[PDB]
Amino acid sequence: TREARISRAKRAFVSTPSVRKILSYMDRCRDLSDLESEPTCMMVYGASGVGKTTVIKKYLNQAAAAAAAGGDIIPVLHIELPDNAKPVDAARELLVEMGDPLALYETDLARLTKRLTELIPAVGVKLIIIDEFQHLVEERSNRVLTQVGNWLKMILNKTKCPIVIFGMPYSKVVLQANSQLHGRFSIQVELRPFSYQGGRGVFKTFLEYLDKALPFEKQAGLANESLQKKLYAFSQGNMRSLRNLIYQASIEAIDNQHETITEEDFVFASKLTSGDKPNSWKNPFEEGVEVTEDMLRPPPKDIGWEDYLRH
Amino acid sequence: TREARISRAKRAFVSTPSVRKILSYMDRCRDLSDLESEPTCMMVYGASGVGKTTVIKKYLNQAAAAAAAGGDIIPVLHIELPDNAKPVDAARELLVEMGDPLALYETDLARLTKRLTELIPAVGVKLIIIDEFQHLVEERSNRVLTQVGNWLKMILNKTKCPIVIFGMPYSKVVLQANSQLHGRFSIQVELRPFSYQGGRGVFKTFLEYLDKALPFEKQAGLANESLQKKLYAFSQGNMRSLRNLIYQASIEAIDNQHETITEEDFVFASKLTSGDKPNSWKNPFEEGVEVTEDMLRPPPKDIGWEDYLRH
Amino acid sequence: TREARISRAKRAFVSTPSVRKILSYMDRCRDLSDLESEPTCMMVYGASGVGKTTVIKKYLNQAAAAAAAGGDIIPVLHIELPDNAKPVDAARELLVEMGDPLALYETDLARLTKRLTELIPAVGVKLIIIDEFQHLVEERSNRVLTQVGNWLKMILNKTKCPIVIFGMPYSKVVLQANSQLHGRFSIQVELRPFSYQGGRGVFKTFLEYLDKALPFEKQAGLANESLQKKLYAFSQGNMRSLRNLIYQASIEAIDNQHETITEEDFVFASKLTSGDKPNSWKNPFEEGVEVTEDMLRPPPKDIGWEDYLRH
Amino acid sequence: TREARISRAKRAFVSTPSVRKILSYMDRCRDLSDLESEPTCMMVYGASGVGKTTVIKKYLNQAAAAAAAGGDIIPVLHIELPDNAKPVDAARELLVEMGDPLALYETDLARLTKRLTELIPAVGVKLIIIDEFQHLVEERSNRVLTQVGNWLKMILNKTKCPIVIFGMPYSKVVLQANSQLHGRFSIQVELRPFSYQGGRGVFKTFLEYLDKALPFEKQAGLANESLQKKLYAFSQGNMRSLRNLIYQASIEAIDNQHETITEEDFVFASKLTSGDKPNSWKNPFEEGVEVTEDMLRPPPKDIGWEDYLRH
Ligand SMILES: Nc1ncnc2c1ncn2[C@@H]1O[C@H](COP(=O)(O)OP(=O)(O)OP(=O)(O)O)[C@@H](O)[C@H]1O
Ligand SMILES: Nc1ncnc2c1ncn2[C@@H]1O[C@H](COP(=O)(O)OP(=O)(O)OP(=O)(O)O)[C@@H](O)[C@H]1O
Ligand SMILES: Nc1ncnc2c1ncn2[C@@H]1O[C@H](COP(=O)(O)OP(=O)(O)OP(=O)(O)O)[C@@H](O)[C@H]1O
Ligand SMILES: Nc1ncnc2c1ncn2[C@@H]1O[C@H](COP(=O)(O)OP(=O)(O)OP(=O)(O)O)[C@@H](O)[C@H]1O
Repeated sequence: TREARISRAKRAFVSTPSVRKILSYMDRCRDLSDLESEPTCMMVYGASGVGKTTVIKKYLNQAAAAAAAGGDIIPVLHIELPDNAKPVDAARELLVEMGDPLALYETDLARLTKRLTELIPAVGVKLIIIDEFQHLVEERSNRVLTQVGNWLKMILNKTKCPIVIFGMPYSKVVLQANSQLHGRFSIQVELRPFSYQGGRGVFKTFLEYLDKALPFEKQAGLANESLQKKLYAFSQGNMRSLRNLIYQASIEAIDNQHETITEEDFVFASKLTSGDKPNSWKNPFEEGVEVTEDMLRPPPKDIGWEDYLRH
Repeated sequence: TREARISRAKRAFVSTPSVRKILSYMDRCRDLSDLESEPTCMMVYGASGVGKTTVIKKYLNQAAAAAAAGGDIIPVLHIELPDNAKPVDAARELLVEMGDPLALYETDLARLTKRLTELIPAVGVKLIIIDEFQHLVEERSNRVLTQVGNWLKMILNKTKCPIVIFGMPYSKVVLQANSQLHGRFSIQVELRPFSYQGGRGVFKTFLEYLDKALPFEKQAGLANESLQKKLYAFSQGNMRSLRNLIYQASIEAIDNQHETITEEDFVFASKLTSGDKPNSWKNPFEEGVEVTEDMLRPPPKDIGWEDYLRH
Repeated sequence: TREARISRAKRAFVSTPSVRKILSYMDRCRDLSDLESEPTCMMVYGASGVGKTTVIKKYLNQAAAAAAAGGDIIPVLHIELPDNAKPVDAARELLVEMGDPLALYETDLARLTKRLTELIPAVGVKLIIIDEFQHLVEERSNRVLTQVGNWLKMILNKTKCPIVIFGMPYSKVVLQANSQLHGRFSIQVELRPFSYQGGRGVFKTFLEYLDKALPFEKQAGLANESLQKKLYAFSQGNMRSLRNLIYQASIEAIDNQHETITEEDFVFASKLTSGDKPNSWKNPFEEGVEVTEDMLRPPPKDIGWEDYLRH
Repeated sequence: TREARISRAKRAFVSTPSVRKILSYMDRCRDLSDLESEPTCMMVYGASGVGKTTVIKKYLNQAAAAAAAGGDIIPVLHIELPDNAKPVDAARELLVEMGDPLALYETDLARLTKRLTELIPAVGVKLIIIDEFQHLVEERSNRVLTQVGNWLKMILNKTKCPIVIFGMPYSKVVLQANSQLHGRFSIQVELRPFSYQGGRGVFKTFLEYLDKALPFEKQAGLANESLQKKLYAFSQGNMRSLRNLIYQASIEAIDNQHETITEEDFVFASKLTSGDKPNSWKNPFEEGVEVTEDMLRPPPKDIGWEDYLRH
């Protein structure tokens, strides 16, 4: 098995230009906010499985590895909002995250704000990052709760720490609720999936950078004339499912004697990870499924919005 | 009576290839998830009485017998979700299950998440398995609650422990609620009942492996030309009712002098366990009921879905 | 009695060349229509009791037995139009027939067309067959309603599924109503009854194939020099009455000790099934009725048209 | 069989100059209407089976293939009016056609006009095309309903989108009902069938372009001195029946060993598709039928008007 090759095949990262555009903007946000005056407050979108958490873990690596190895400073922070977040609920988890506090046996929402606003200059927080903004909409109706939104405006105007919010593409109507939240968050971006399969894409260079990143030491055989056809036939532009199927083929090749990912084990990888796909999506690998041109069609605009049509 | 023969007739297990396919996939999931990076998160389906609980008890036997006899490690865990599960309700029972905690006199849902995420690396949990996913749909309407779903995504992204969910076939629309839950659960399988009676089935080999597994030391007389006809006439493909009727015949044969299951006591076993069957299902054993070809017809696709049509 | 012999005497089928000509044309229509472009849309005629329903049940046997035993595909469909069919009335019964829908508590005729045109590629309908086209003419006048005709053109041009219409010979003036229906239905055939008695007919071979098909294991005595004379004297060319009288003799022979259909029990069969015949038709079997040559005269052209003269 | 040759023999298109005259006029109508001021509103006629639907599918190919592959724009639209169209009935189907709406559970005819007039600039409709205008006349009487006509004038004057109406030649009296509809539709054309067989016709070049379009790789033998005689004897000028008989011969030649359509299999094609023809039409192919000069007579003016004489 040689589990080093397995973990080294799973932990692989390809920097598409949108990702480095993002990380450049967050360093821009980090040492552009001067902690004297009003911050910049970027907002990042992206659908399910487009690489968001990988982006922020890249960011806390390249921004906080040496400063977390040096001492208890914690300049950048990483937060997910729990579902249907009460303002005291999000505030207390954001508080027990940073520092070494006890911090949550009292739930009073004024005095823990006191403790968090005295601690946010005490350890020297350079940036606060929130992962999951779509948790503030109701399940069965599309009312949105902005107790946490006005609380986040309060902690923004209290201490001038920059905030970078990630979230689903349907989570922006929450920002359409509070207009002061809408104006305070100026930079919204678009981390949409891979666009086309027609040729000379960013998809190409991503694919062959992943190919040299793979643990097989000669060639992976991928990013070819017909392979990206069935690859884009399998995953829409969907980064998580593409990488998942690729990893599930790579483990199958390293289970036995195999020199590269080839045409006997990539099929069984299509057999496993075909579960999340819809019924009208077509299964292209086993016996005779040639792929029409309409099925490599680019992803629509409401690609991170199908959590929202039904209600 | 000789109760050893009774318990040894009840506890009998036949490994059909779908079961070993499952258990191979869960060892694949166990030492494929590296506990560094993102897990694999299999999902298992199956209707009522298709052998699910027997599969997981086989699994905790073959995976945790020696490690539970060695010390307090508890690498694999077994959980059922209680009905209409609150997120704190499922979390506290999942917490009192593992370790030796007190764990449930406080119901605060942030600090018990704290305790569970510090304990899930402390004892070294290799796998968490949930039995009953269909308990998250409402009785009278088909609203589904995904407080527990977003909480399970939270505990998935917090600590990278693999999760194997079992459940009813109509319970997958719950996974259709949250698209991030849908994408995070890639491997969905199909544990459907026995398909046909026409000949050269998996049903055959299952039947005669059960026949050699029976406590009668010469031959059970089953898996014959006409016996599987009335067997598939009694149980649809339904593993629980087939095994139940077989056990109820075996006890009747060992109650008195009988050398094998035969044509006087298998009838009284059809007399007892005919209660759960529908009205239009035909009762084939007593006096003259010859079985038409249409009544050995394979089970439909909505065979684990008749909890769902009426509302 | 031995009811196997009774059902095996009733369910007997003789393939005259017009029937196999038909079934060849409907397989021609099935895999000639490519479901990309414009279909072929055969029309079949035939008077009362000429074997139409038996032909289509033969067809769904030989075309859909294995595919209906395999799963829920339903490639070929079987429809009768109810009398004075409203377009929503025919559409809703054609809808509840295929698939497993609820489908008829709403009667809106635009949204059920929506459901039927999304379902006709969803299950993969290869062919739609309609039995009763003569139900679209008014009783007391010969106005014909073509709401259903233009609706059938609409569903024909919407999805390109081939349609095979059966019906009475006077039902073709309905197709003379809409000229686009007239041009879209190109292949009209003629399933007329048996032509003559005079010798070397198709009637001969049909008769002795029925004779070997009968449950009597030596000879039926039929298709002889004088027996087909009184047979064609009884039934005009009328398949239903000929087969009905033959079956009513065969049951009378198997009621008691009889070795073949003979000249004591075939008479009582003429006594029973002489009711539907006209007054000027002559009753030839009992005491002395020798049959003239003019009474074996071939059937006229308006043999499926006597529902139409009076108004 | 080689189904590629079958579909490639069915999908063949010959551009007679009237068709390219039409398509030139609809591009003229598309980018002559400026969407600022009053549109041009062409009207197209033609009898049954003269190639209308093929013309518009050619048009949406050559006008909307790349723009439908690019994104959700849908510049040109394709509509058939259902039979006896209510204004809300035609409006709701024209609405669910374009865009991705729900659109038809409310039938209120003022608010769906609101939605359609805000959506017709939202997606950027360049052209609306209606197939079936003859559905607005009553069956049994020649009253015509112009609720849909005044509604179409309303949507024409509301947003200035050009409209191209196809329809039967007897459907123009509907346009004679509303004089404002009559004046708003200026360009009416004449897509009549093929005129003569006497020599040097457009029929000639059409016939040999179809001959080189056929799947037989040497010569089809057609468009000769005597073959177009019996061809025009079979089909009047009728494009659908001519192409249908030609296709039914081509399949018969490719069923067995045959090198071209010849004089044994073209006859059986005349045997099949002779059903839609009238009684006084003469059947010319089998044994000795030489064709008089009067039977190649040009089609009359009321050739798309025989749906209209009887009432
Ligand atoms: N740049 C990249 N190069 C290689 N693999 C990547 C890259 N980005 C993402 N992936 C893969 O995609 C998978 C999904 O990552 P991630 O969870 O960050 O997406 P996401 O949009 O955050 O999904 P979710 O929002 O549901 O958490 C990861 O397992 C990772 O291996
Ligand atoms: N492989 C097998 N060999 C022999 N017997 C089996 C096998 N699988 C299941 N059974 C029998 O079927 C019965 C039902 O088992 P089980 O409860 O696991 O099914 P289930 O689908 O989990 O039902 P439920 O979901 O309602 O608990 C058991 O009593 C067991 O004896
Ligand atoms: N080929 C055949 N061989 C033997 N019997 C036949 C054959 N065709 C028809 N019959 C007999 O004729 C009887 C009438 O059949 P059927 O109802 O199909 O005729 P039909 O024209 O459809 O009458 P209707 O239109 O009134 O239903 C059947 O009971 C059947 O037994
Ligand atoms: N230019 C052409 N070249 C070759 N074949 C053609 C051409 N035009 C039409 N056809 C053939 O004629 C047949 C009838 O086409 P179409 O339905 O468009 O006529 P139509 O007048 O629209 O009939 P309807 O109005 O009843 O739909 C088609 O199957 C097509 O194959």
